[PDB]
Amino acid sequence: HVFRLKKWILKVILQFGE
Repeated sequence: HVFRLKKWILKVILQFGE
């Protein structure tokens, strides 16, 4: 499911997304 974008790189993008 495309919500795997949690776990996978990290996102990483999520870590840099604020």
